[PDB]
Amino acid sequence: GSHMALSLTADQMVSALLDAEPPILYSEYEASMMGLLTNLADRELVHMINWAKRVPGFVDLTLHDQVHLLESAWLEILMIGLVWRSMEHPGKLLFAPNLLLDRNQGKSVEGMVEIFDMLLATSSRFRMMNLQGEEFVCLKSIILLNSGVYTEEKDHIHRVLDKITDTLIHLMAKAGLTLQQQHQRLAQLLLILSHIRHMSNKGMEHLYSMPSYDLLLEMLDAHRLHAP
Amino acid sequence: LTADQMVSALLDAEPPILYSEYSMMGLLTNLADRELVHMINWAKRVPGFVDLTLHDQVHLLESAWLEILMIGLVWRSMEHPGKLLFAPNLLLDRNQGKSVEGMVEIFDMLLATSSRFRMMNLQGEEFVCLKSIILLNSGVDHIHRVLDKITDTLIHLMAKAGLTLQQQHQRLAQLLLILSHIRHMSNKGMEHLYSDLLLEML
Ligand SMILES: C[C@@H]1Cc2c([nH]c3ccccc23)[C@@](C)(c2c(F)cc(/C=C/C(=O)O)cc2F)N1CC(C)(C)F
Ligand SMILES: C[C@@H]1Cc2c([nH]c3ccccc23)[C@@](C)(c2c(F)cc(/C=C/C(=O)O)cc2F)N1CC(C)(C)F
Repeated sequence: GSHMALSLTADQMVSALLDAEPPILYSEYEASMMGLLTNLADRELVHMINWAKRVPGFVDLTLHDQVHLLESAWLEILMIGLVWRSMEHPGKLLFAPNLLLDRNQGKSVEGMVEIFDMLLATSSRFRMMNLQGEEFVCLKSIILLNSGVYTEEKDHIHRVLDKITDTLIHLMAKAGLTLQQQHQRLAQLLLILSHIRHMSNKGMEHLYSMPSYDLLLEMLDAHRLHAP
Repeated sequence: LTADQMVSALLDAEPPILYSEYSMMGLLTNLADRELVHMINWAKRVPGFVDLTLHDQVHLLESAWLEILMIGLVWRSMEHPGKLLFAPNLLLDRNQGKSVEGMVEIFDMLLATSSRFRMMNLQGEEFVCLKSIILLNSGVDHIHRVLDKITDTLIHLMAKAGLTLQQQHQRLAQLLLILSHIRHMSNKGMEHLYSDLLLEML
């Protein structure tokens, strides 16, 4: 059977997202650091396509719409994944369990330190808020559906986004927060998403100064040929 | 402040709608320059903004100024589909943006934001809460406390407007997600722009 996105209960949504989670990858072991970080990003992207196809409502969109969303969100998704992993490592970014880099290691590449500092600050914010795994998967799905939303069909994305918000609220209510604390926590998290967008924009600026629609269209389509 | 006193203080702080002078880039830069002076006056009236040090006030305004100009523009343009109401005497269509290189992509994103606010039926009381959120958030414990207060104010407005508990969180989320889009637009604008006034006014 197949659950349509808008029929999922909060528990079914959490179960589907937890099941969709990509694995934690290892680094293949200043030019060497950039090479290792690009290779890791390339490998995470293959898993990100598999994950996006399992995000409720994503497959309901046309292939062209799926590509637009992934093209706009891929760096924000890699970054939220990085900051989540790095939570328990103050002052460091856990790119991989065998690639834990300090702030000073980022200074070896020009313009990279400002991005590393913003990522560290986001990781510190999630740590202080005690972000839960179930909340993290909801936020990452929201980035996917929201980042390219304003760039019937549009109503469907917004209704799926409402379902994910209901899921975040349900998690917070079960965790013991009052209705007021639920709204404050949801707002805090969504405001952090605007900083994640900021980081991706600064990241993309750096990339273009030295992962296209075409590459993503081919990878999203090639997924149909993978074994079940 | 109660939620109603917060809304009253924000509505009272609202800057005026300015007119364009009597070429498109020149008129738009001059209008932005004039709106900035009013934006500083508005910022000083946002509860909690004067509680911050002068250096913190400057940091927040420096990080948020383009997002604030853009949200203001998008709010004004709501009742004008396919157009950006820069001023009552300067209503520009999408095609008029194509006269300047790289400007069309920004105009399209602003038009899409205006269309989203129109479809959500964004209220004036909600708009002033969002604009205060951008100011305190873009360059971000006291600030976090004020941010928590603005969320409570948005919820209070929605509850008084007759939304259910469920509709309140869904609407709060939809309004705050648009702030990620406003951030994106401001970053794209800063990119285009790069390719003392604040201290004196404060
Ligand atoms: C710190 C970020 C985020 C990040 C990166 N690598 C990750 C791996 C796993 C998880 C997160 C990341 C890295 C280091 C990065 C990246 F995400 C993508 C590429 C792609 C290259 C290409 O297409 O030719 C290159 C990179 F260096 N960025 C840097 C930028 C400037 C993008 F913000
Ligand atoms: C569409 C935007 C937003 C905008 C603008 N003017 C507004 C007036 C009133 C309300 C909104 C706006 C304008 C046209 C704009 C601006 F906001 C600032 C300057 C500053 C120049 C300087 O300091 O030398 C120049 C501008 F053209 N931008 C273009 C961007 C920056 C995104 F590229």
